[PDB]
Amino acid sequence: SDFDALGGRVTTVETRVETVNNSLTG
Amino acid sequence: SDFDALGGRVTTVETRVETVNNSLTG
Repeated sequence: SDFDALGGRVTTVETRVETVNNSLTG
Repeated sequence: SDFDALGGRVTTVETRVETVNNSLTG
């Protein structure tokens, strides 16, 4: 249906979590 | 359908990651 953008946004937040984690642990 | 609750959980996580980033970087 239209939850394809929802699936994209989940991947976005998945990448963002790792980005924040590695930035702050650095 | 019944994934709008999933659409709310993804948004609350998408703002939770930002609040975690801001709280820890502070």
